[PDB]
Amino acid sequence: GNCIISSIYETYFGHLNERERGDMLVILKRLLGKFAVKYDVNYRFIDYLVTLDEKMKWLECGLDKNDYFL
Repeated sequence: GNCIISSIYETYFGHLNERERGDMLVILKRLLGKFAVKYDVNYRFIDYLVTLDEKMKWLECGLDKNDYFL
């Protein structure tokens, strides 16, 4: 389920603002509940793809602390 969410997040949600991304996550979780595929309420793509060393390397390079830019 998290891999499905991660694929959709990577290839679909890269060009949406915060409110539309929230609505899209709401609709996608509604679809997952309708078709009964297990996913986490508290899943984070950062914890599954971004490492601490990579996060520090990007933070020192000038990246902001927002989840959006992360």
